[PDB]
Amino acid sequence: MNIFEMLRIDEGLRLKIYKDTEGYYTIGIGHLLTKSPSLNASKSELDKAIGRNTNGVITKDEAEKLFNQDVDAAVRGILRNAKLKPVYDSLDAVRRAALINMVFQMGETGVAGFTNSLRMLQQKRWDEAAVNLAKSRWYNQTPNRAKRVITTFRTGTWDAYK
Ligand SMILES: [Cl-]
Ligand SMILES: [Cl-]
Repeated sequence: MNIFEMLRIDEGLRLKIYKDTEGYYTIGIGHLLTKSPSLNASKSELDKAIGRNTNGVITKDEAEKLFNQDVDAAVRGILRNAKLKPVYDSLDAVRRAALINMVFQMGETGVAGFTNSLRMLQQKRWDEAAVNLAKSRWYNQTPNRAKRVITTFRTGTWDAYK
């Protein structure tokens, strides 16, 4: 198991524009297009992201290409962020993947705000961090995915994904 496989399970794959859990226009493997309520605006963002007149449909390779860019972006975002970098650096390989998952979902800013949880993780207080992580909108809105990520941090294994 690795970050790509992990996120592919969490986000799924859709080749046609769809609305995510929040009602936002998305495509491929969790690639957010726009938060705007306009389908056309999303089709325009899509064409701009792909480099062609897509007409709201993309191929598998194209979806995969957006995914590679998005994962790379998340990692680089973490490394550039003063609040995240130190945590990331303190973690083992598996938990690093859990941190990347959250950033991919909520954006670096979003995650940077789980101040207390971040400190617990850095301290290696696994059980406490899992408890703190659960008291959040994130957990309440996407409980199954959140549970998978939290188990990952708590155990340091890929058990929730097997
Ligand atoms: Cl893009
Ligand atoms: Cl869920």
